[PDB]
Amino acid sequence: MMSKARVYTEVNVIRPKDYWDYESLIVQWGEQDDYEVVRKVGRGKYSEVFEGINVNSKEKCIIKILKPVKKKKIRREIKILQNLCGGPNIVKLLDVVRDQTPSLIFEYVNSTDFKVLYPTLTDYDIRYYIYELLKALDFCHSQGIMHRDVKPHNVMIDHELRKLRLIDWGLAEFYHPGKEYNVRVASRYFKGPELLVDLQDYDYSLDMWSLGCMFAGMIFRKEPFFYGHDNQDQLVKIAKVLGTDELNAYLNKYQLELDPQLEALVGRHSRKPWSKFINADNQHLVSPEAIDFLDKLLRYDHQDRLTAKEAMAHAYFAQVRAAETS
Repeated sequence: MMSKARVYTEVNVIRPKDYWDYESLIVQWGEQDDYEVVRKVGRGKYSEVFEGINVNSKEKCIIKILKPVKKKKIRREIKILQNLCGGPNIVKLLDVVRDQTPSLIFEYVNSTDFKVLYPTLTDYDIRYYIYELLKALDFCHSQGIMHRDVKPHNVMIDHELRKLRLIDWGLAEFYHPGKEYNVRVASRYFKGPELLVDLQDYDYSLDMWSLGCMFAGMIFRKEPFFYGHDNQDQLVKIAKVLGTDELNAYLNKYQLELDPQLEALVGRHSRKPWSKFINADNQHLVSPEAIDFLDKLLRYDHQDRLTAKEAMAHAYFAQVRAAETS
């Protein structure tokens, strides 16, 4: 029996085919002359990022110049950005222009890099920003979409405005129950066990593992938390913490077999309690509720992880939920 999402299972079934059939998307291009590059903001594997301006309004934007890319892949990101445009803490696609090739125009966000920000984040900042990120995840999941590349680099945080935006939807996909996906998604350190053991019928829960990796890195001040030197080593790094008994049960449940070369690397390991990662430098960020929350994200079995909605309801976010009401 194929694995299926515990939540939002049927969202794309009841949608018109036009909603998820991104491959048939007719892109309505603007014109490049409407937007102008000001300063380079960053480099990427698929694109170059620039801080730019709308010439016909002096309005500042982010310009993402997509490098070489297939027609199918460009339409997937554009269609998904359009489908999600307006949701909480989702980056907003303003326009799509081209010379060929393309170029995506987004709203501007004055982001601070996580390598500078996270070491200064307080216990409350972490609870606050993770909660904001969960808003984004619950929304895109409820719209039948998995992000599949959750990581600090794709979470833009304006620390003075205390805004958060989930960006780079280039690896996102539509969730269709029963579908086998590519496991070569996400970024190494944030890859869920499903991608490392070749479980292809995964779902939204993949994003919750990635979140857990981010979360562990923040509260334990350990970046990245799971530091594998390749995809096989990535599993080993996880097994040395979660332990191999839980790994074996998970493989058994989904009738998975590790190839012998990977099996030799994984070996045998006892579970390392989350408390073993507490030290003098990070102790102010760790509490019984933070550990319980993290422990419910970082499970081998994707079905056993908290959903975005369940995560928002966790006691770790009690103060943030109450402080938000007003």
